[PDB]
Amino acid sequence: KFKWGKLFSTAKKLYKKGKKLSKNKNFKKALKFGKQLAKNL
Repeated sequence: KFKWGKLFSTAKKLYKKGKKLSKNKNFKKALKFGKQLAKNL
């Protein structure tokens, strides 16, 4: 008797959004950012 669809929808949305927004040009920035950050060592 719980609204599982709420959590499922929310999570699913964030995931789909993140991916779609990731495959975009944002990937470049995200990549460089992480890379450089790890380069510091």
